[PDB]
Amino acid sequence: PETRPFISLDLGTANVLAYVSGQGVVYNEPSLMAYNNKTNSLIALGKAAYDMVGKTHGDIRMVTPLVDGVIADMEAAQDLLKHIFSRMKMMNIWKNAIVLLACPSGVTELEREALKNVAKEMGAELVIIEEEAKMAALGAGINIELPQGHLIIDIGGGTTDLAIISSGDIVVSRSIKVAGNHFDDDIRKYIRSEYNIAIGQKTAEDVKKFIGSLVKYHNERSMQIYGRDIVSGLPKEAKISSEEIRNVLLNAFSKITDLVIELLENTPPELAGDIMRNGITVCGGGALIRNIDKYFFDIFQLPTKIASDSLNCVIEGTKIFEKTIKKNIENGL
Amino acid sequence: PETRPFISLDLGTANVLAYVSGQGVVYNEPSLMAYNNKTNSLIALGKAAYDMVGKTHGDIRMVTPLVDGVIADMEAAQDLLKHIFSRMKMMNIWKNAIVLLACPSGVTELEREALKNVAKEMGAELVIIEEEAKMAALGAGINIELPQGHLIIDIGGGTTDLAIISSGDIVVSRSIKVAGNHFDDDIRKYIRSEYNIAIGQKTAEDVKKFIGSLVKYHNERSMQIYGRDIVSGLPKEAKISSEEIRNVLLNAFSKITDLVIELLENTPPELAGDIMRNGITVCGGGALIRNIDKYFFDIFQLPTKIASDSLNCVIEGTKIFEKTIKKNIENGL
Amino acid sequence: PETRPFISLDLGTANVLAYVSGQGVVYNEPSLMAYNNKTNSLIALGKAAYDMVGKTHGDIRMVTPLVDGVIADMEAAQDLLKHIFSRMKMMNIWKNAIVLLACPSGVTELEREALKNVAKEMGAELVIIEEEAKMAALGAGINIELPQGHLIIDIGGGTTDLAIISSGDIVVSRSIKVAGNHFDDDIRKYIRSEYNIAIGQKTAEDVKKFIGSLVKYHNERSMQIYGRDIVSGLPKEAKISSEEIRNVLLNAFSKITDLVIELLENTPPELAGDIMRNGITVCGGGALIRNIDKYFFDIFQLPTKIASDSLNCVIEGTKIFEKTIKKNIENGL
Ligand SMILES: Nc1ncnc2c1ncn2[C@@H]1O[C@H](COP(=O)(O)OP(=O)(O)NP(=O)(O)O)[C@@H](O)[C@H]1O
Ligand SMILES: Nc1ncnc2c1ncn2[C@@H]1O[C@H](COP(=O)(O)OP(=O)(O)NP(=O)(O)O)[C@@H](O)[C@H]1O
Ligand SMILES: Nc1ncnc2c1ncn2[C@@H]1O[C@H](COP(=O)(O)OP(=O)(O)NP(=O)(O)O)[C@@H](O)[C@H]1O
Ligand SMILES: [K+]
Ligand SMILES: [K+]
Ligand SMILES: [K+]
Ligand SMILES: [Mg+2]
Ligand SMILES: [Mg+2]
Ligand SMILES: [Mg+2]
Repeated sequence: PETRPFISLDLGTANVLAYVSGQGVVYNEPSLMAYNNKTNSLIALGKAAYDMVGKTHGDIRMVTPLVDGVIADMEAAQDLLKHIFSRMKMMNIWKNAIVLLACPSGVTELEREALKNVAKEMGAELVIIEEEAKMAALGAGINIELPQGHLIIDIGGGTTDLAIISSGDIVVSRSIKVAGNHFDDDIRKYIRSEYNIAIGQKTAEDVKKFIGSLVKYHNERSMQIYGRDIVSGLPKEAKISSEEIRNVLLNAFSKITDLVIELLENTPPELAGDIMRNGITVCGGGALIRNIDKYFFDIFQLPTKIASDSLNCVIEGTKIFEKTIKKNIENGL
Repeated sequence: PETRPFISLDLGTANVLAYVSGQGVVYNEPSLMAYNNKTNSLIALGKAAYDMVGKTHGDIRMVTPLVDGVIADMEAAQDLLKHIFSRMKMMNIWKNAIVLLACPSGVTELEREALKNVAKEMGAELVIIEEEAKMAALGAGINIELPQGHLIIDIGGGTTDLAIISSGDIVVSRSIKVAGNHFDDDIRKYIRSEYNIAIGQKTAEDVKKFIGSLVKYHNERSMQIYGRDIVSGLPKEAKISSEEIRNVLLNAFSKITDLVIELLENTPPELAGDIMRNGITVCGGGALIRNIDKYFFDIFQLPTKIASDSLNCVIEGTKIFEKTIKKNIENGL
Repeated sequence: PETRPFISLDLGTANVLAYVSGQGVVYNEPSLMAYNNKTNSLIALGKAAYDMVGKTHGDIRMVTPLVDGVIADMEAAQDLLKHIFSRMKMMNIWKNAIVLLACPSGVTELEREALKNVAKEMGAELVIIEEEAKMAALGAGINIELPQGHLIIDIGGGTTDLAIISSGDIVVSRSIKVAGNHFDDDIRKYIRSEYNIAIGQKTAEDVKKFIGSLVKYHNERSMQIYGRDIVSGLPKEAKISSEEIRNVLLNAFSKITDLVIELLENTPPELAGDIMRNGITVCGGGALIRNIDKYFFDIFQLPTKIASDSLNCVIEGTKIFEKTIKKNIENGL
C-alpha cells in the first residue's frame, strides 16, 4: 500500500529525463535554459532553448542548471524542477513523493545533500541518491547483483565515467571531464586551425553526430559546415570529411583510454579476469559515436558492447530500481 | 472583447502609411507637407504637396514631419496625425485607441518617448513601439519566431537599415543615412558635373525609378531630362542612359555594402551559417531598384530575395502583429 | 444666395474692359479721355477720344487715367468709373457690389490700396485685387491650379509682363515698360530718321497693326503713310514696307527677349523642365504682332502659343475667377 508518487530523474549535463511511476518517461529534453539578463525572466528551456544556442541577442543568458551532477545555478535548477511536470494534467506530484536521483561518482557529499534539499523543497518526502554507474549498468540489461565483474563506460556531455561493477557494488571508479562537450570544442578548434573558420557549438555537435566516428564505417560521408572566416569576418562554408573528424576524436579519446588504463591498473586481479570475459559496456550519448566498440576492441582486445538505447540507460535503470526502492521502504530503510 | 480601435502607422521619411483595424490601409501618401511661411497655414500634404516639390513660390515651406523616425517638426507631425483619418466618415478613432508604431533601430529612447507623447495627445490610450526591422521581416513573409537567422536590408528614403533577425529578436543591427534621398542627390550631382545642368529633386527621383538599376536589365532604356544649364542659366534638356545611372548607384551602394560587411563582421558565427542558407531579404522603396538582388548576389554570393510589395512591408507587418498585440493586452502587458 | 452685383475690370493702359455678372462684357473701349483745359469738362472718352488723338485743338487735354495699373489722374479715373455703366438701363450697379480688379505685378501696395479706395468710393462693398498674370493665364485656357509650370508673356500698351505660373501661384515675375506704346514711338522715330517725316502716334499704331510683324508672313504688304516733312514742314507721304517695320520691332523686342532671359535665369530648375514642355503663352494686344510665336520659337526653341482672343485674356479670366471669388465669400474670406 503505497500512496506516494515515485519520481526518478537523470539530471545530465546535456539531457534531462524525468520518470513518473504509472506515467512513464514524462520529460526528455536538452538541459539548456534561456534567461533574460535585463529582467531575469525564464525565456525558454529544453528544445526551445537548444535551438537558439549561438543565435541569441546579447541580453539572453544560456544556463546549464547541473554541470557534472553539481547544481551550478540554484535558481535555474529550481525553475527546471517546477517545469518538468507542468505538461502533466495533475496537481503537484512532488508532494510527499519518493524521489530517486542518480549522481556521478565525482559528486561530493555536500553537493549530493544540496541535490536532496532542492527535491525536498519541491515537496518530496523521501529523496534517494543512487550511483549513476549502477543505474546505467541496470539500464543496459546487466544483472548487477551477480558476483560477476563488468566495466561500464558512461560517456555523457560533461563527464566520462568508468566503473567496475560487481555484486551490485562499484569496486573501482574513475571520471574525467572529457566528453561530448570536449569533443565539440576540439572539433571547433580543429576547423579553426585547418580552415580559418569559426563555427558555433551547435555546428560542432552536428558534425560529430552526422559523420563522427572512431573507425572507418560503412557509410563514410562528408558534410558542409558554415561559419565565419577568421580573416575576412564574413560567412564562409567548408567541406568536412569523415577522416578529419575521426582523427580529432581519436586525439580526444587518447585521454579517455588513459583513464581506462588507470582504472584497470587499480582493479583487483580476480576482477580483471571477469573483465577479459564480460568486456566493456559503453552507454551514454558518446556510445553513439560510430564504431566506438571497434575502437575499444582494437586498443584493449576486450569484448565491447554498445548498450541499446544508450541515451536512456540511466533513466531506464531508475525504473528497474523502483522495485528495490519500494522493498527497502517496506523494510524501514 | 476589445472595444478600442487598433491603429498602426509607418511614418517613413518619404511615405506615410496608416492602418485601421476593420478598415484596412486608410492612408498611403508622400510625407511632404507644404506650409505658408508668411501665415503658417497648412497649404497641402501628401501627393498634393509632392507634386509641387521644386515648383513653389518662395513663401511656401516644404516640411518633412519625421526624418529617420525622429519628429523633426512637432507641429507638422501633429497636423499630419489630425489628417490621416480625416477622409474616414467617423468620429475620431484616436480616442482610447491602441496605437502600434514602428521605429528604426537608430531612434533614441527620448525620441521614441516623444513619438508616444504625440499619439497620446491625439487621444490614444495604449501606444506600442516595435522595431521596424521585425515589422518589415513579418511583412516580407518571414516567420521571425523560428530559431532561424535572416538578414533584412530595409532601404528607405532617409536610412538604409540592416538587421540580423532570429527567434523574433534583432541580434545585430546597423543603419546608415544613405538611401533614396542620397541616391537622388548623387544623381543630381552627377548630371551637374557631366552635363552642366541643374535638375530638381523630383527629376532626380524620376530617372532613378525609370531607368535606375544596379545590373544590366532586360529593357535598358534612356531618358530625357530637363533642367537649367549652369552656364547660360536657361532651360536645357539632356539624354540620360541606363549605364550612367547604374554607375552612380554602384558608387552610392559602395557605402551600403560596407555597412553589410560590418554587420556580418559582428554577427555570431552560428548565425553566419543561417545567412549562407537563408540569404538576404531586401525591402523598402530601394528594393525596387532594378536587379538589386543580382547586385547583392554578385558581391556577397548569398541568396538574395526581393520582398514582394516591398513598399508595404512595414505596414503589412503591423497588420500581422495585431494578433500578438491583442494577446499581450489580454495578458496584462 | 448672393444679392450683390459682381463687377470685374481690366483697366489697361490702352483698353478698358468691364464685366457685369449676368450682363457679360458691358464696356470695351480705348482708355483715352479728352478734357477741356480752359473749363475742365469731360469732352469725350473711349473711341470718340481715340479718334481725335493728334487732331485736337490746343485747349483739349488727352488723359490716360491708368498708366501701368497706377491711377495717374484721380479725377479722370473717377469720371471713367461713373461712365462705364452709363449705357446700362439700371440704377448704379456699384452699390454694395463685389468688385474684382486685376493689377500688374509692378503695382505697389499703396497704389493697389488707392485702386480699392476709388471702387469703394463708387459704392462697392468688397474689392478684390488679383494678379493680372493669373487672370490672363486663366483667360488663355490654362488650368493654373495644376502643379505644372507655364510662362506667360502679357504684351500690353504700357508694360510687357512675364510670369512663371504653377499651382495657381506666380513663382517668378518680371515686367518692363516696353510694349505697344514703345513700339509706336520707335516706329515714329524710325520714319523720322529714314524719311524725314514726322508722323503722329495714331499713324504709328496703324502701320504696326497693318503690316507689323516679327517674321516674314504670308501676305507681306506695304503701306502709305502721311505726315509732315521735317524740312519743308508741309504734308508729305511715303511708302513703308513690311521689312523696315519688322526690323524696327526686332530692335524693340531685343529688350523684351532680355527680360525673358532674366526671368528664366531666376526660375527654379524643376520649373525650367516644365517650360521646355509647356512652352510660352503670349497674350495681350502685342500677341497680335504677326508671327510673334515664330519669333519666340526661333530665339528660345520653346513651344510658343498665341492665346486665342488675346485682347480679352484678362477680362475673360476675371469671368472664370468669379466662381472662386463667390466660394471664398461663402467661406468668410
Ligand atoms: N549520435 C551521436 N554521436 C555522437 N555523440 C552523440 C550522439 N548523440 C548524442 N551525442 C552526444 O552525447 C551527449 C549526450 O549524452 P547524455 O548521456 O545525455 O549526456 P548527459 O548525461 O546529459 N551529460 P553527463 O552528466 O555528463 O552524463 C552530448 O554531448 C551529445 O552531443
Ligand atoms: N522603383 C523604384 N526604384 C528605385 N527607388 C524607388 C522606387 N520606388 C520608390 N523608390 C524610392 O524608395 C523610397 C521610398 O521607400 P519607403 O520604404 O517608402 O521609404 P520610407 O520608409 O518612407 N523612408 P525611411 O524612414 O527611411 O524607411 C524613396 O526614396 C523612393 O525614391
Ligand atoms: N494687330 C495688332 N498688332 C500689333 N499690336 C496690336 C494689335 N492690336 C492691338 N495692338 C496693340 O496692343 C495694345 C493693346 O493691348 P492691351 O492688352 O489691350 O493692352 P492694355 O492691357 O490696355 N495695356 P497694359 O496695362 O500695359 O496691359 C496696344 O498698344 C495696341 O497698339
Ligand atoms: K542524460
Ligand atoms: K514608408
Ligand atoms: K486691356
Ligand atoms: Mg549521463
Ligand atoms: Mg521605411
Ligand atoms: Mg493688359
